[PDB]
Amino acid sequence: TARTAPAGGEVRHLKMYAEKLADGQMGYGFEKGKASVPGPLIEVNEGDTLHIEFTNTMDVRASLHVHGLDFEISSDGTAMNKSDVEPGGTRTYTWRTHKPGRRDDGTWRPGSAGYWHYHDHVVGTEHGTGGIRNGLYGPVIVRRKGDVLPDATHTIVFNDMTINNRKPHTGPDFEATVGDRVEIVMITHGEYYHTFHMHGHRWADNRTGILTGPDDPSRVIDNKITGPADSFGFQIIAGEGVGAGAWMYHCHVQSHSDMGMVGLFLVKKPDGTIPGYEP
Amino acid sequence: TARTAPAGGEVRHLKMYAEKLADGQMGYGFEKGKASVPGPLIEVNEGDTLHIEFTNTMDVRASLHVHGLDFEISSDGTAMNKSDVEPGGTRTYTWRTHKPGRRDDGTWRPGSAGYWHYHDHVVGTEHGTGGIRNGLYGPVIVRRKGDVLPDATHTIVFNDMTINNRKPHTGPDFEATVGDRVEIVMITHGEYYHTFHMHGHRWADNRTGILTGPDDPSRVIDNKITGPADSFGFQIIAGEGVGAGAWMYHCHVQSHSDMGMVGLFLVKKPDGTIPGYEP
Amino acid sequence: TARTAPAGGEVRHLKMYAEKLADGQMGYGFEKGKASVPGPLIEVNEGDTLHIEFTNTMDVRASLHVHGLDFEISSDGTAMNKSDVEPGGTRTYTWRTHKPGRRDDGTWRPGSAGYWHYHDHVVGTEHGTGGIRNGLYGPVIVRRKGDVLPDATHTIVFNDMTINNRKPHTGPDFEATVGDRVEIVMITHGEYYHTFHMHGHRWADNRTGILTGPDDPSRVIDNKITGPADSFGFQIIAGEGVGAGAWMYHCHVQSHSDMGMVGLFLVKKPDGTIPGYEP
Ligand SMILES: [Cu+2]
Ligand SMILES: [Cu+2]
Ligand SMILES: [Cu+2]
Ligand SMILES: [Cu+2]
Ligand SMILES: [Cu+2]
Ligand SMILES: [Cu+2]
Ligand SMILES: [Cu+2]
Ligand SMILES: [Cu+2]
Ligand SMILES: [Cu+2]
Ligand SMILES: [Cu+2]
Ligand SMILES: [Cu+2]
Ligand SMILES: [Cu+2]
Ligand SMILES: [O]
Ligand SMILES: [O]
Ligand SMILES: [O]
Repeated sequence: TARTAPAGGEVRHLKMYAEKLADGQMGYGFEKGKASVPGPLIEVNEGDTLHIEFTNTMDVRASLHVHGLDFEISSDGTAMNKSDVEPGGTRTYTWRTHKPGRRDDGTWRPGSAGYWHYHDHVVGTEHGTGGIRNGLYGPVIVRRKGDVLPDATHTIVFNDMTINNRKPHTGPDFEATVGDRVEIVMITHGEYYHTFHMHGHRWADNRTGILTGPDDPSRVIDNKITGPADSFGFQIIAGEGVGAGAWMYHCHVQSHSDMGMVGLFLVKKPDGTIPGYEP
Repeated sequence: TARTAPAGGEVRHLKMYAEKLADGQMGYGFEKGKASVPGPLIEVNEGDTLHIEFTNTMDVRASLHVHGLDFEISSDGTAMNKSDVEPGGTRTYTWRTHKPGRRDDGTWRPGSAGYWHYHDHVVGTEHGTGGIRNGLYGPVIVRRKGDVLPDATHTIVFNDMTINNRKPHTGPDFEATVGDRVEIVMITHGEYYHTFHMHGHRWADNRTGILTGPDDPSRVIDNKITGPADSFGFQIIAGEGVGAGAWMYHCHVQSHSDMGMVGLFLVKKPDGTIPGYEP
Repeated sequence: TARTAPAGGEVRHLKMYAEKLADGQMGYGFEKGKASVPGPLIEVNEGDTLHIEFTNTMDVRASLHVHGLDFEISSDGTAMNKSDVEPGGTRTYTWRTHKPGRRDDGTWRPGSAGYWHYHDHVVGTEHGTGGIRNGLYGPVIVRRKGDVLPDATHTIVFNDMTINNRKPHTGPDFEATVGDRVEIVMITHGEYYHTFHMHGHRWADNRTGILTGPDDPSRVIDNKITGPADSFGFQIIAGEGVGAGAWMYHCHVQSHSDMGMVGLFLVKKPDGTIPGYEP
């Protein structure tokens, strides 16, 4: 009954922009004037190739750098390799992915599938400390053939003392209906360690956050320590075994949650009601 | 020979209290005047339901909030849900648990088993920063049918710069005899990251701390980074392959151990002696 | 065709020294006057016993303490057990290791294989805060029968705000040719949490950094949070699917990389050239 990922690989083309935003932040977008923080999700299947035509519309040098995926040195997007982009410039980055498989020597090649991310490597400092602070980051998902696909995917980025660069105590909030298969991509950036926590839900601490069967010994968790550039993801069944509610998620570092690193996973009945909860 | 957990689920009733202590701290107990920090261990089998008649005996609002287990929103113990308890009041919290199994859609449902914990979510702040600092935390274990049961279970909580809210350099110490199966439940709370370390012993970094057989690829470790609200647990054979001794456990963050986050795992010969140890 | 580890255990002997260095650092060596920071790599097979004749050539007390391996209390290298070594002194430390297997009771005993380390436990403080800060640390590898052996092993230690006690922005750098099987042993020490990252390469988050086959659910990563005394290790195929290049590795905690916790993994073509780069 559950929707499943197909095999790659297709060659895919895509435009991407970096824009400085009116409030001082910086964001990526698939369309000029539609930059967001986090940047848009890129999802591919193992084997796919992605050619990203990237345009830097800003007054400063900027780049696109990615985790996990196969790229040649000319596409790591760092200053050292002159792989970043001049103001007003355009460059085509190529990301590639591969399936797992046996090497000639008999060992097993891992394969690209997982929850990754992309970000700037050049604004502010040669490690993109400025870019990253301002919002130049976004999620990437590489699916393995056979992976369980969600109804929806949300991205939660712990960037310094903010969630998704939002002001303290301003979410983001997410909504689902009891029974929705919800996917979270959880990314951390900046200076601090954090512990991501979801009330009422839990996942497996492995590649997919799901257990394929009774033989997987991965810890089942609802809390997880994370540091800069760490990424993981998982799927849950909204309100499974617990019912509808305004379920908090937050960083569990005590002063962080006290100072606003909090949001709500709003799980609704088919009638839209949530027990407790107003606003 | 090794005793294993049975199947649930029974419906179990329990009473619990929150008390302010003479010394300014706060603790939970199963009986009034027998509060402890950490609180008493709650251990159940997958499928069990637990109804906790909880009384807040303090002058401030307080709550019980649990990780991992199934509870409806009315039992999350947060202020927002009006799920906490007035001074002098009594509420019944329900914790449910479930076995893993196949969902209608063919996917695999995780199951409650693991090393979890409970704590206050309301004293001092809406995240229980005061509650937690003062001592309102305790361990929870949910067993899977077939899990290996220990001789004893000890709880070690790294709460800010303390172990079990104790003064620097005052343990706690634990005693065992060479050959004893010892379970540790290891929980972290507060502001800081820590690294838990035990001399002379090691465990698997998975759900149970134990490898089922030769196919489990989990790292075997004796050191592990933890943050606020992380919980894990494991079993070791006291002095297995290493003999009797005063084996330290400590946080390995250098200034933390220097400033007192240290205790002793006292493994004795059957005669009661420990090589190279006092007093 | 991939070279694999044999079964132990042989009884092995080894001399090791602690020396104060001209610039005020402290290091271990296998030979007096050839001390290094990190200390030299110790590699054994499961079942091997290692007798280390350790001489302290400094004016302060010092010891050798190891993680993970089997040692009796008389070889834990701590002051409390009078297991450290007086100035000019010599002591023989014994490290044993064991294969995994079935216990009498039917459970599975874990086995020593993994990425470990050794360090001083006595210089500066009873926890070796001075020793460790000055450079008294080195790696240990214990192989399981059948483990894949690399072309080379490099040791990367994040010690406080340094890599291998080096000056900010001075590497170390490592060189390989596309296709070389490169093993990293990654160790962390001191006060700080860190986040290890390699551009262009990835590994499995398990014991060996390698997936055995398609049944292993371990997250494949290129980024990893670590704390004091954490050790892990992995194997990668240099430039696998990405080609030649000056691939950065660094701590990804933004101020850390900015302030110099950066190195280069120089993957060369057979001709010696690196696209980039250049000297
Ligand atoms: Cu980088
Ligand atoms: Cu945080
Ligand atoms: Cu919670
Ligand atoms: Cu990065
Ligand atoms: Cu909470
Ligand atoms: Cu600590
Ligand atoms: Cu140790
Ligand atoms: Cu909590
Ligand atoms: Cu120690
Ligand atoms: Cu760092
Ligand atoms: Cu990177
Ligand atoms: Cu240590
Ligand atoms: O990066
Ligand atoms: O929580
Ligand atoms: O240690």
